[PDB]
Amino acid sequence: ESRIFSVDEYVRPSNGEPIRSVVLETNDSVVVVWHAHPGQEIASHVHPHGQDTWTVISGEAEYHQGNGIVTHLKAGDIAIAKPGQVHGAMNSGPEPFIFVSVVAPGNAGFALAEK
Amino acid sequence: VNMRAETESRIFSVDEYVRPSNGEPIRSVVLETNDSVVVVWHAHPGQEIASHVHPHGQDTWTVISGEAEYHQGNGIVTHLKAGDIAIAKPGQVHGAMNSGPEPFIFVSVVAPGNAGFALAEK
Repeated sequence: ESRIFSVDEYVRPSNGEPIRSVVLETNDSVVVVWHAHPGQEIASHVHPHGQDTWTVISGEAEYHQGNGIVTHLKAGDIAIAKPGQVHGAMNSGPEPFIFVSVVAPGNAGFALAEK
Repeated sequence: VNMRAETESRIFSVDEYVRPSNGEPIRSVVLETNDSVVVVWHAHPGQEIASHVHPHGQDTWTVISGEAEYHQGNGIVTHLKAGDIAIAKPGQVHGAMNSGPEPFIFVSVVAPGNAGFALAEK
């Protein structure tokens, strides 16, 4: 029914590894809300056959691009991983790091990877 | 400051792609690939994103700033605010009007990247 989803309703804060909170999954995209507490890492991974587009809602973090590459993200940034590109994050900031991930296509596979 | 080859040029600041206009909102493209087209949209109060349908694509909006009336087709309107996600699946009419006061700014991800559209109110 609903076509609108509020991020604050969908964040799933975790003591352990951040929770992959799925808003809506379809054949065309997987839409997920991620939340990292200060000091929490979003484990690096790759979609061998899809794109992952992050839109940052709040906070500031380190974006892990693979091969030790670290770039800084803040609220209002878009971070894109094309097929095969490693992506992850470390919330090195004092506020929560919250973003929306749109993976396309909706069946893009997944592997863990190294920051 | 830092600059990388296009492959590893992967962070885009919404503010750098915002294109305010006093006429029809501007489709400011961040990146177009086979897998998605990523666009930054901006509407002033009272401005509209025309209602349309992608027969074979999903359009996922993430709202950065402001509030809007999200049109779902047929005069059906729901309320969008900053931090909300709006999703049109294939064959779902979607459009918006900035109901104010702030600029209404969102990131649209259309998938697949080549999904066509048609203007439609229902």
